[PDB]
Amino acid sequence: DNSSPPAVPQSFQVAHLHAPTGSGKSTKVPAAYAAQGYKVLVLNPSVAATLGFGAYMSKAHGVDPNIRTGVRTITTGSPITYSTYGKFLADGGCSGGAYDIIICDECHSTDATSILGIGTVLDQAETAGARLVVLATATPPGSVTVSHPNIEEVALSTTGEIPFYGKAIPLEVIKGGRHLIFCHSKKKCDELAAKLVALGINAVAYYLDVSVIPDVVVVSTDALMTGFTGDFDSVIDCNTCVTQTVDFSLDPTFTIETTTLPQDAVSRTQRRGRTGRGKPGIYRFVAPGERPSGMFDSSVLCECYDAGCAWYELMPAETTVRLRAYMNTPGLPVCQDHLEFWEGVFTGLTHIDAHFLSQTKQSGENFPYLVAYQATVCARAQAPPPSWDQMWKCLIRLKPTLHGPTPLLYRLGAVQNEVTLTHPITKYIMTCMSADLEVV
Amino acid sequence: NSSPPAVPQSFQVAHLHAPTTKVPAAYAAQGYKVLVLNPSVAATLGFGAYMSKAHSPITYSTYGKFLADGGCSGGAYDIIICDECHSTDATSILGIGTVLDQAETAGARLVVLATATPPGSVTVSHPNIEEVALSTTGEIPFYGKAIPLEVIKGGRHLIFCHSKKKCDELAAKLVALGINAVAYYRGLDVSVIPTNGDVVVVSTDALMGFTGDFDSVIDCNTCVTQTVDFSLDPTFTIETTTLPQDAVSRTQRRGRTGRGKPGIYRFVAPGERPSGMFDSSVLCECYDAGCAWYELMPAETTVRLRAYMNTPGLPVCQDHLEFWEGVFTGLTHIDAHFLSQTKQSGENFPYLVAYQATVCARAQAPPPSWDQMWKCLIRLKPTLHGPTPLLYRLGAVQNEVTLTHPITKYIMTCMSADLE
Ligand SMILES: O=C(O)Cc1c[nH]c2ccc(Br)cc12
Ligand SMILES: [Ca+2]
Ligand SMILES: [Ca+2]
Repeated sequence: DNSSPPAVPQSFQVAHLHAPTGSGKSTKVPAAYAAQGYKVLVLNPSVAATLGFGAYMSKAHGVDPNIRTGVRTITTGSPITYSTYGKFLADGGCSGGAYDIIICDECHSTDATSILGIGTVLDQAETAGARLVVLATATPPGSVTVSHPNIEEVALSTTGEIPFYGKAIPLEVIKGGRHLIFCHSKKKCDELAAKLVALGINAVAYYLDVSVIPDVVVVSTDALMTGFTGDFDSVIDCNTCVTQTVDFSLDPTFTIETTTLPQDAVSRTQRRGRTGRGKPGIYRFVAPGERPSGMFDSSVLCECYDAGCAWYELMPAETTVRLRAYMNTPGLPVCQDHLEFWEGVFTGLTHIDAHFLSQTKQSGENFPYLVAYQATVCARAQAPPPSWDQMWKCLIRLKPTLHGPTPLLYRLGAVQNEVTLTHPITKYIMTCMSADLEVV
Repeated sequence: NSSPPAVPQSFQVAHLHAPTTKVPAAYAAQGYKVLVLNPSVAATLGFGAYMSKAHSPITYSTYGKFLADGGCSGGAYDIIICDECHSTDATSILGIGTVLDQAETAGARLVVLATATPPGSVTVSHPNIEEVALSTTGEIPFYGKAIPLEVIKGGRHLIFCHSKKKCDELAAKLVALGINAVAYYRGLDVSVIPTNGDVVVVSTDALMGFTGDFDSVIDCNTCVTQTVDFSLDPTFTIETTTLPQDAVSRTQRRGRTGRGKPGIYRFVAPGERPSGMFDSSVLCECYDAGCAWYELMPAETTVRLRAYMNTPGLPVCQDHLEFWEGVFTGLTHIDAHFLSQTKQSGENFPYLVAYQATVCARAQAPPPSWDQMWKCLIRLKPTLHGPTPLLYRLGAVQNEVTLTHPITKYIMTCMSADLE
C-alpha cells in the first residue's frame, strides 16, 4: 500500500508500510504520529532494538518513551510506547483505549513470538479502539536482494587456497585485515578457523560471547548480529542457513528437526550488510541465488501454540483465533495451514506437571510445553525420557523410572531408549494427524 | 530487464524479464541464427499451430528434444533463447544448464534467459478478474472455509482441489445438493460438459488451456509436489507433499476465468509461496535422466547442473550435486532389460527403479512391493526368496527388508560424507 507513513483514517484500517529501515520506521514514523497528537505503540521482535529506540529518542530528541520489555519496564506517560511482541503478549495484548496506532515493525519476522504477536494485534486492535495498524517492513513477502552502491559483489571461483562450501577463498583477500565469514554451523566454525589459526591468519569463532578487533578474520554463525564493529571491508558468505522444520514422520507422529537450506533474501541482505557501512565494501559468495523471503515452516505454528500454553495462558482455541487473523491478512509471510492440527494436539495435552513446565521454561528449551509434557507422561508411566540429553533434565531421578520402553508422543531430538507407540496421547496425536492434515 | 538485449561483441548471458515470436524475430532480421527453447512447442493457448511450424533463421524446439539431440551442435546458432526459464521440471533445468555450459564453446554469442516470472515474482492484480476471499459461511466445506451454494448454483464454475480424491468427494457433495458437478483429473475424458449449460468442474491441475467458460474459479491454493526425505531408513525416500501454491500456480488457476468477459476468483488463502526454489529430488531426477535417456556420465550431468547453479537469476536449490553424482556413480552394472522396461512404462525414476530391480533379481529377492512400478520382475516365482535388499524408498514398502547390501552401505556413506 504505502512507501510513506499512511495518514490516520476515520475508520479502522490495516496499512502496509514498505520502507528502507534507515528512514526511521521505528523512530521517525511514530514521532510523526505523536506530533499529530496520537498515542502510538511500536512493536519489535528484539529486546535490544526496543531499548535501542528508547535511548535514541531520549538522546537525539529528548523524548522519553514508555519502554516495555520482559527484563525492564519504564513508564513516562509519553504518547510513544516501545515494546517487544513478547512483552506485548505477556501484557495480555491490546489494552482497551490505550493506543490509536499500533506499528508492527519488522512484520516480515517469522519467529513464533512475532507471528503470535502480530496475529494478536490484527485480532484485537479494532475492538481495543485503535484506528490504525501499520505492518512495517523493509522486505515484504517475495523480496529479493538488490544491489548496494557501496558494496561490490564478487563470485568466488574454485581457484584458491581455502576450501569453502565447494569453492575457494584466495589467501589474499583474507589478509586485507578486516573480514567476516559466515558458516552454517558451529562445528565448521572451529574447523574453518582452526584451518588457519594453525595457518596463523588469526581467527575466532562465534556462536557464547564477544571477542573481537579494533588484523582479524571472524568466522561465525548467525548468532552474531547486525551491529557491533560495523567496520569490515569484506564479507564472505556460504549462503546457507540452518532452519527448523517439522516432519510428519509417522514414527509414531511428528519430528521437530533441522534442515540446511539456501539462505533467503533477509539472510543474504543482512550478512552482506555488515560491510560497506560508509566505506566501500566487497561481498564474496559461494552461490549467486537465494530463496525469496516470505515463507515459514509449520514447526513455527507448533511453537506459537507451545508459547500460548507455556507463557501467555492461552487455550489453544484462543491462539488459533490470533493466528487465523494472521493467516487471513494479505501481504504477510505464508505457511501451511496447520492451525487445526496444532490446536488439536495441544488441546489433548492435559494435566501437565506444573513443576516440570516451570523447569523447561527456565531452561530455555525451544518447546517447553511439549518437553514438560513428554516428561509428564514418562514420570506417570514410570518410564524413562526418550534420551538423557539435557532437554530431559527435569526428570533426574533415573532410578525409579527406568522401567522400560519410553511412551513416545513425538520426536523433539534424538531418541536413544527403546520406545512404545501405544500411549493414548500418542494415538490421539495420530488421530489428529488423520483428522486435520491433508493427504496426497 | 524489460527490453531485448542488443547482441554484444563477446559472449554473455542476458535476462529478459518480459511481461505476459516476440523477440526472436527481431534478432533474426539482423542476420542472426537464433534457437528458442521451451518445455513444449505446442500453442500456448491449447489451440493453434505448433511453434516449430515453418513459413529459416529461427528454430523452435524444446529442452527435451535439445537434450536428446546431445545439446549444442557446432556453430549452428548465434543466439539461444531459453524461454520460461523459471520452469523447475528436470528437463528444463538440465536443458538450461546444458545451454549455459555449451553455448560459448559452440560459438554462440548470446544466451537469453527469458521468463514472465523471475525469482521472487508475486501474483499481480487482473483488471478483468475480481477476487473474493471465502468465508467460513456456506453449505459446502472447502479446505477449512466454505463455499456458499449461491455462488455456484447456476452458471459455470471451476473448482481446483489438490488431489483426485478431494475432487470426487467434493463433486459428490455438490451433486447431492442439486449441482451438476463433474470431477476432472488425469486419466479422464474431457467429458467436462460439451456445452453451455450450468456445470461445476471440480479439477486437479490436469486439464490445461482447455476451452471452458467459467464465470468463476474457486482455488484451494494448495499443490502437491515431489520431495526427497533424507530419512535414514536406510537412505532416502522420494515422497509427495502438499504445499501452498506458488505465484505461477495461482496466476495460472485464476487465469481460467475472466477470459474476455469479467470473472470472479475465490480463494482459501490470500497469499502464495514466492516462486524461485525447487527440491533436491529434481536434481536426483536430472542424473536419473542423464543415465537412462541421454547417455550422460554423472560427471557430465554435474558439469551441466553446476553451470545452472552458477548462473544468477534462476530458481535455487540445495547444493547436492556431489551427493547425487556419488550415488549414481556407485550404481554399476544395471540390468539393461530392466532399464528398457522402466523407461517404457514412464516411471519417474526409471534408472533408480530398474537398479533396485537389478539388485533384487541378483539376490533372487522380491521387490519392496508388487505395485506396478516393480513389474519388470514379474517373472516372480524364483525370486520371492526372502527379504528385500532395500537401497532407498521410491514408494511404500510391503516386503520384509534387509539393510546390508553393499550398495545401501555405499549410499549411506555418500549421505554421511556429502550431506552436511
Ligand atoms: O523478553 C522480551 O521482552 C520478549 C519476549 C519473548 N518471549 C517472551 C515471553 C514473555 C515475556 Br514477559 C517476554 C518475552
Ligand atoms: Ca518425511
Ligand atoms: Ca525425515
